[PDB]
This record gives sequence, structure tokens and C-alpha cells, in this order.
Amino acid sequence: HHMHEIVDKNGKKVQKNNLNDEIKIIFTALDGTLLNSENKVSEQNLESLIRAQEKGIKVVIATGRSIFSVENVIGEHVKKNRISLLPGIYMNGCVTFDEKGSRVIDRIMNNDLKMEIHEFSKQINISKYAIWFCLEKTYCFEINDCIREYMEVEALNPDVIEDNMLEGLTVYKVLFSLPENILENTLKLCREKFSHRINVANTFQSYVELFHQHTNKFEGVKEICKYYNISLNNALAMGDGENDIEMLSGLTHSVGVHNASEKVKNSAAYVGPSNNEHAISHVLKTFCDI
Ligand SMILES: O=P(O)(O)OC[C@H]1O[C@H](O)[C@@H](O)[C@@H](O)[C@@H]1O
Ligand SMILES: [Mg+2]
Repeated sequence: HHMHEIVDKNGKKVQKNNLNDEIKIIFTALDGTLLNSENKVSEQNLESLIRAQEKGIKVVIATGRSIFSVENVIGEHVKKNRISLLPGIYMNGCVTFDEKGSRVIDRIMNNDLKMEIHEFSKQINISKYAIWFCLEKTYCFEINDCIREYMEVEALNPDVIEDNMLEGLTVYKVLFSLPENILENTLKLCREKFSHRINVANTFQSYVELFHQHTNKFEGVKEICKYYNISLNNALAMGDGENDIEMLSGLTHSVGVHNASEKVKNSAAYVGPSNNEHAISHVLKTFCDI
């Protein structure tokens, strides 16, 4: 079967003996890539991560999430030191930590732009779907089934605040948890209004994230590789969503998971197993020989 294979653009399996780069470090998206559809690390993936640690391969989370929600989803693994959150790439790069928890990237949204996005969101009536991200906390203006759905998957609940409190907050990103029915049009409206102003990414399902326009996960990847004196050619990125495209196309070695959109797969060097098929386990086997 094709379930566990990794192949190049021509559909040929990638072979270890044809690789000329040692892979020292793996950057992975969490939801949709490392985590299966139940938001869990599969046992096969876990087993391979244990081997990766034994061999000194670094595995770095690269996510739109804050480090706080990541710890809420995978905390049992973090507590056992099976997955390290420091260094890590959070909020799509806008908060990137080194191993001491220092921010090697801190990209705060300009406050005028924040308020312009806020007012625009109230004008097109998606403000009720907004989750605003400060460094340590998240905020929303109400709770509805879309906010509920975000809370369930995110596993970290925003505080409910009044509209007028946003002005005083210092924010990195906003995430809109949208109804499916308005996603496509809302995405168009945000991209037309905010081009050359902010990044606009449809990250998972109906979620739309806006974050500093010059930052993305690959910027985080470069800083963490720099930290460890690792050439980009010794790094591999794996991902599923729009917010992974820069890191997949920026690294010579990159793997889109089978469940990714064609657009995301196009940006990646190789296509691997789906997130439900233990993708990092097979990446580790192919690139690192386990
Ligand atoms: O960046 P990652 O780790 O792939 O996860 C991204 C996803 O995280 C969670 O599932 C949600 O917040 C989604 O809105 C988001 O798209
Ligand atoms: Mg993802």
C-alpha cells in the first residue's frame, strides 16, 4: 500500500542512500501534521520520537498556537521530556523561543493596524468570531458555536472581554473561527483590505489567522537553525496548512502530509503519509534511518 511512503514530485520513493544531507532537526506543524484527527500523538509517532531523542535529532514544534495551548494538548509528552517546547516556533513565528525561553522573534502587531482590523471585523460582522492573541493570554468578545468549536480543539479558553478593552491589549495575531459558509468570502475580503499590511492564512478548516506580514514559521526556522549552527540543508520541515508554505518551500527537504491541500503539497519537496498515518515516524525512518 501507499499509506506509509514518502515520495518526490515524480512519485518516486525517497531513498536514504540517495540523500546527501544529514537531517539534524525537524520542524513540524502540530495540528494536521504531528497530531492525528483526534489531536493525539499516535503511539507509532511517539515511539519514533523516543528514538529520535536517543539519536540526538531535534524536533521543534512550529505552530500558529501559543506555547500555552500546545502544553495543554501534548502536556503528557512534554512532562516526560519526550517533546520539547523550547526551542519552539509559536504564533506562526511571531513568538519564537530559544531553549532558554527567550524570544528570538517577537513580532507585535502595530496598534493602529490592530484597531483597523478590529473595526473592519466589526464592519463585516466577524468580530464575534475573533480570538485575539496577547503574549500570555487570548481574548474573545462572545461565545458562540464557532468560538466553542475553537475552544474544544485549541484546549485553551479565551477570556471574554468587552470591545473597548482591545485598544489597551498588546497583540501578536487574531484568529477568526469562522462558519464554513462565510469562509471563502471572508478570506477574500481580508486579503483585499489587508494586502501588504498583514499575513492572512487559512490555517485549519475555517480558521483565518492574521499576523505580522513579514513573519512566518520559516523565519522561526532560520533563527533556530542559526542558534544550533545548523545549515538549512540539514533541516527538514513538515506541514499541512497555508501557514506552513514558507517553511516547506524555504527548505530543500520538506514534507507535505497527504491530507494537505494541493497548494501546500506543491510547496513541499516531498509528499508523505497523512497525519493519521504516523507521518513523523516515517519521515524519521526515511531521512534519519530511524
Ligand atoms: O500550526 P499548527 O500547529 O499546524 O496548528 C494550526 C491549527 O491549530 C489549531 O488546530 C487551531 O487553532 C486551528 O485554527 C489552526 O489552524
Ligand atoms: Mg496544521
